[PDB]
Amino acid sequence: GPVPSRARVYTDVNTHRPREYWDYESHVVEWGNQDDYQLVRKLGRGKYSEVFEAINITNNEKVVVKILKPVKKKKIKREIKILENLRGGPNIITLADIVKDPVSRTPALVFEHVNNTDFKQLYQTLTDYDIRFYMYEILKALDYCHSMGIMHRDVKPHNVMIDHEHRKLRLIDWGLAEFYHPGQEYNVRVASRYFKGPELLVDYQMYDYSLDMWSLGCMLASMIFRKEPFFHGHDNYDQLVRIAKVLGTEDLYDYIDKYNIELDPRFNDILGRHSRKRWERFVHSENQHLVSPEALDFLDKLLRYDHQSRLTAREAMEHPYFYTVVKD
Ligand SMILES: COc1ccc(/C=C2\S/C(=N\c3cccc(C)c3)NC2=O)cc1O
Repeated sequence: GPVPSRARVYTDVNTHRPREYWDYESHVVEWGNQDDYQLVRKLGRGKYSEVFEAINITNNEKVVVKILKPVKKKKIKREIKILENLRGGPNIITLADIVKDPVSRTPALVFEHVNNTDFKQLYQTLTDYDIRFYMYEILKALDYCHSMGIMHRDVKPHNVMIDHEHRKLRLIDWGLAEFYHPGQEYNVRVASRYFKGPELLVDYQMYDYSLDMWSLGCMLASMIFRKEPFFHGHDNYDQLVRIAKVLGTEDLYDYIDKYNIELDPRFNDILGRHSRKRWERFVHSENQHLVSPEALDFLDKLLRYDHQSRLTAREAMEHPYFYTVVKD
């Protein structure tokens, strides 16, 4: 069978927390007053929820309300418990309230509001300095949640809310997040296709916080090279082929051989043989102002097949790429 794996950091955080910290199935939800919140505008819909701009009429402040679609009670409790555990942490979206929606007959999560700009428009304008700054802000959120025993598992541009006017960033959508427990096997049907780590694509279930670092590297690659998404697969099999055309097939085989993993035999006709590429190949006259030797080395250290070889969030914050970012 497969060789087991452990996180190289924050391995035992949940073991030594009180059980109530991670035992979300036992969590008792504290409900607020549903009439405190008046819906104003629908912002989006998905398979799991609908999201609205709203007003909190006890302070006349904007909030965001996520009205959950019917899903299993443990997954609702998991997201609620994670949001409560992380509340107040650096750049973590604040859960302000939880109320029972009378129409949906489901919980509605009330969040602080971010006056954000759309990433499809924001990424057109961010400077080299902007990208370094906001990457550092994301890392603060990821090191925090990892240090608190939680992996996000859905890092992608859509889940990073940026108020560019105030240089404010929030990591949102903790609905796929999980508590890390050493030796636990997790569902690989997490993250969006373009941000799925190799561990998910080869069906290796004993993964950890380092999944979020692959996803972050995918975001970084798309920003500095001006190609969004960077690894643009047509499905989950082609996604791994796209990765292998950049990182090469020999190191993919080294990865699965290390963990005594077999590829799906359907890769026999589609994977091919590919050398590992040098990152300079993706530099051109229209992105070179976003690229530096520091950026390429940082990217190279995030995008590793072996989840055990990727930079941790704290290690990433030590990288020379961030030396030019003004510290607070
Ligand atoms: C505009 O400011 C905000 C925008 C979103 C959030 C929090 C969210 S939105 C989410 N999930 C979805 C995202 C897109 C579509 C759908 C249906 C659900 N999960 C969260 O925590 C908080 C904000 O302040």
